[PDB]
Amino acid sequence: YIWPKGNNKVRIRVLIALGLLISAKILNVQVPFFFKQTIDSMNIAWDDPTVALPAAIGLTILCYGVARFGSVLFGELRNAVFAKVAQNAIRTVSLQTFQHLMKLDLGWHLSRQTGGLTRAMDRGTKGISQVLTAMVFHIIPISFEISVVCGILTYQFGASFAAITFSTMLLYSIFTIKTTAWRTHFRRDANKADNKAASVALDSLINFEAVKYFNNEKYLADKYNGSLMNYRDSQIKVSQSLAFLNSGQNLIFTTALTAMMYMGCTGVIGGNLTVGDLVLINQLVFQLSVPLNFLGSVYRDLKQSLIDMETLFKLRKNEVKIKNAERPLMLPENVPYDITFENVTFGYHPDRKILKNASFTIPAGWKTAIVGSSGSGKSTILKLVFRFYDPESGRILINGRDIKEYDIDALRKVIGVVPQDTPLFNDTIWENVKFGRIDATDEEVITVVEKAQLAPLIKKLPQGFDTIVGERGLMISGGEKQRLAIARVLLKNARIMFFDEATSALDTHTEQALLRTIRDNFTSGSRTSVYIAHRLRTIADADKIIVLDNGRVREEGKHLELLAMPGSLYRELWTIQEDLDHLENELKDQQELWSHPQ
Amino acid sequence: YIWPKGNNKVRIRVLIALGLLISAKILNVQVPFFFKQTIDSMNIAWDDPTVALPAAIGLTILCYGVARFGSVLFGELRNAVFAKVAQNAIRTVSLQTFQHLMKLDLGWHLSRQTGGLTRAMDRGTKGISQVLTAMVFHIIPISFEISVVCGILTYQFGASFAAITFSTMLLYSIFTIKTTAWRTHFRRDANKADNKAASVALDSLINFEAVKYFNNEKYLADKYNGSLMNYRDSQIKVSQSLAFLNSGQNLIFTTALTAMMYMGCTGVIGGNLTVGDLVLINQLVFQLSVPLNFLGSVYRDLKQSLIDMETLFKLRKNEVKIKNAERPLMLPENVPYDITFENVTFGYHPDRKILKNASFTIPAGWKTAIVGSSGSGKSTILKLVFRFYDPESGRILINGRDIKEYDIDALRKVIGVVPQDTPLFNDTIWENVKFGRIDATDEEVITVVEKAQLAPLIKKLPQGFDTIVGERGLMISGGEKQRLAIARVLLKNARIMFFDEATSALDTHTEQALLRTIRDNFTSGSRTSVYIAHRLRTIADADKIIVLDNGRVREEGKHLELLAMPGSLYRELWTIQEDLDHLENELKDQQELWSHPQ
Ligand SMILES: N[C@@H](CCC(=O)N[C@@H](CS)C(=O)NCC(=O)O)C(=O)O
Repeated sequence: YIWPKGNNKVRIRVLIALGLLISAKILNVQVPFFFKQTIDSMNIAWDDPTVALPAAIGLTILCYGVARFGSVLFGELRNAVFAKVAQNAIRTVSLQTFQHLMKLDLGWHLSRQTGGLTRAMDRGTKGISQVLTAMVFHIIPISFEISVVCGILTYQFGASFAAITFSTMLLYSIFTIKTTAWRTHFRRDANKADNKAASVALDSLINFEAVKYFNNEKYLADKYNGSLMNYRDSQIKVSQSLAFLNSGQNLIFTTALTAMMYMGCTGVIGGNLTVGDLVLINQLVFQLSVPLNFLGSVYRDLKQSLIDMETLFKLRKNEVKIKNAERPLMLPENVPYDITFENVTFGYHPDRKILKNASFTIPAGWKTAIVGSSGSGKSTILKLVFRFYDPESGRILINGRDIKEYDIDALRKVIGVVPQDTPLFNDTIWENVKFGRIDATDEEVITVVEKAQLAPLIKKLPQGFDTIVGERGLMISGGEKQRLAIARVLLKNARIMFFDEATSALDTHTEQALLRTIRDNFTSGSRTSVYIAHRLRTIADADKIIVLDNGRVREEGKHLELLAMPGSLYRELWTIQEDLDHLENELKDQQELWSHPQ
Repeated sequence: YIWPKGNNKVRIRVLIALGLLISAKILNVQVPFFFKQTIDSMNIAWDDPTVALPAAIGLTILCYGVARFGSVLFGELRNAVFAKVAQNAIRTVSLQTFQHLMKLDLGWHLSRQTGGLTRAMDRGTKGISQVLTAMVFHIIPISFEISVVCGILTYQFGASFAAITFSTMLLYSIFTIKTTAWRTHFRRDANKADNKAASVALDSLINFEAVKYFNNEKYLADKYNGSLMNYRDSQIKVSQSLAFLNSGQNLIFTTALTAMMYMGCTGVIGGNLTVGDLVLINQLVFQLSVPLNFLGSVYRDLKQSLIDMETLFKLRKNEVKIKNAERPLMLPENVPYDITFENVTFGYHPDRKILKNASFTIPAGWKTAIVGSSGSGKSTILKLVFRFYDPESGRILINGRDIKEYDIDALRKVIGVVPQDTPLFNDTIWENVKFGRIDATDEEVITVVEKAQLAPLIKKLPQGFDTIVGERGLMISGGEKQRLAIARVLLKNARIMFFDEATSALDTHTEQALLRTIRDNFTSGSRTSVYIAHRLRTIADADKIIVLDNGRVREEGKHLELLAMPGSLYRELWTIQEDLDHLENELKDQQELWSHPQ
């Protein structure tokens, strides 16, 4: 577990904290001596009431202060150092988890709830500032000080005292915890009712019409008042239990202290103890009560943080499935790449075979389209080319070589993707376009936004390039979004290009515009382009069309040749698809007639 | 004016805490006397060291305990009593806020963001338990004790002491706040960056594919590390400045205390002051340090909670626009209700009129339907009849009386609504059906669930009637929901009945089933039914059809007679509606073909 330190001088700082820790408590126990000695050093003659104060004691009362102040300053300095340790561990862990997170496989990321992960990794770091704080700011200081104090008690007043001091500390613990763990049975009940009343008031605000259309209002009001009164009663039991907790804690010390001052007064009669000795055993034992109040909030905290920190550790336990083998190839530099599928059988889970023994070629320089109705399996080409997944049977070759043997990072570099639904980042657009390639000159970025015909957006946008998009920002049209994606893939300048269903922008008028801006930028310039559509009309000018059916390659040719082929599937698809376009275009037209008055 | 006093004898409870407060600092200040007395009364002979302890002082050390414990015990009790005051005010405010909110008009409820209201009142109560605690648990107790201690000092030790005690108090405050206000610019910066890292890591996990489809990864890891180091470097400055604060605060009391032991020891030379008196001025002035360390978390809270208490109060400021006049009519008793529109002009925002000078009669007992294409203004009939809004020009009468003169509750009680989208409540269905009329017998609720043909749903449902429906529960189909809304209006048994676009259940077979269930329960039984439809096909059996266009009543008659009327608008609407239904029926057929892998 743990092990934030390995080979460095951060442990230098760690010793320093401990020195400042030890040396802050020494200065603390030293304070009451200076109070006792100063008391005794005044229990004398003074029949000349005009004498100045002996410096011999003037010094001793400075000592009091510069030991009182000394104790705190070294405790603060202990803290300020160790934070430079703590904040360092969190920064280092939060990154290595993130970094290892993306080295993880796609199948993994898809099962995992992204929020279950964002919490797990955040609440993972909280559980470190919870557990390193528990030790260094509380337990170790309270361990040393209690050790030292009972030590001195044995030594200077007798184990008679030390016995009851340490005993009281233990009684304090095994009352604080046995009460505190008990008293969560209220907060977990208070914020319960708080939520009950929270939900009643919310329905009553959303469904405002619904309560209006009926009687009620009063029904929901004293339904609220019901939940409100449950919560009042519950919070009342919290404030009350707290009183009991604080009174029980004080009664422990007050008697512990009171009974000792008795014990001290016998030693003043027995002549063994001075009068300062009374102040000493009082103020000595009292100085332990202060930090003892904190270490009662914890216990559960230490329980919850023990696991919440492991769950964050457990993440990096996860194994990487898709890795490049030993002696991995980079390979070809300046040739156009072709793609071939040899008997590829693949799906997610052996129950679902999606690609059933698929074989075909995607030649270099060409525009190849891959079409098929619902269930075809075109839906999984790119993912296999990008080795996101690996095929269960059969293999996939680029330029005669299996891509398994290629360097998995090298491969992915030459492939550009315009995805069906583009992601935006909570950032500037100018930072979203630049996402294509980081080292882009400002000039490159403008041209690419120009080439894509994204200009009208930034002009229409008041805050221009600096406008914030993302879920937490300004939302833009699908068209402007897909336009941005074209922009990105222009910057990346890949050799192989995928357009995975690029134009399911649910507006035909907008699809037209996008398909043109694409036919301008990606025309046969020794880029090998794969188009994956289900609207064949948008890929009719392809150099090769591969049509899949229930996971297997049925036909394979050009548009005009596939259409003319007797008994072709393409013609069935072209026909329904086209009959459909006329229909939903015709239906849109009539919705319009009914859309406005007459 | 949080008004802890009003008209009840809860102000008796209020005094007790204050009493418990007053009698708790007294028990506190006496503790150094009993410690002093015990010191002086032991500074004597004892030349017989076998004597038992004199009771005169055994009592003096008892007095110490039962004053130390008593002081706290009264402070705990002051708090547990006063919670029973605080918690009560929140409840009282939480209800009248809730109650008055529903007296507000639909337009108000529609503009205000509903979560903003839920935050406002949740954050509203925080600012009361914060300002009631700040007063009774801190400011007053520490003001009272400072006075008492400064009283004692001037009285028994001279203004010499009081001068520097009180000065230390001010020096303490007007440093802490002046420091704390400075040091907030770090937590407001740490959690700033923490949110930056938050969004980075989140974006890199949702758009995990995008970062994979591109270069980057490394780009995003050290975009995180930037924020991570922004946060680390920020969090240290939090710990560093905190150390300064606690050190700076400790310096203040340490010199103040030390300097007084000087000033005290000189009064021991002058024979004026005993040695216990050294303990006395120390511990008295020390016992003022304890609660002062908390009272530094405030000042800003006192500001933030002051406005968060004011915005929550600003709510009841809001004017109720739709209110009944003085001496409002209830009226007609056992007659069927009719509805008539006299020159009604209405819109939201006076510039954009929806209903333009509409006049028509909705005769009693009949089934009246109101149809029209978009812009018609049928879209706003119900809202006006329910006095949600009031017409700009013209009036609306039920049985000859302007509905403005009716008791707005009396009016709304006789109108039942089956809305286009029924709302669900987070509760059982049985409680959602019973919502129609609360005082319904359990049997009544059964007959209604039967009549509505809702029975099949509760049988199909796992936990039967007790099943939890709602957003944070189990969602049911539109058809089942509209089936439940029909149920509710049966329990209500209203005299006037509106079916606002009830069956735009985007599933036709389910529409047909519903219309049958409606036509069975609502047959002219001295109930006057108004249907607002846009598929005229569903209201052809009406007794009167009123057709609106661009806000004005164009034609008005029966189904067959309107159809036959030459140049009628109804035949035009009938025609578009007919073709439209025919198209989307054909389009349903064609999508199915492409929907399957054959
Ligand atoms: N001396 C106090 C510090 C009081 C204080 O201002 N604490 C900060 C920590 S930086 C805080 O967040 N207080 C609550 C707030 O101001 O919202 C303590 O350490 O217990």
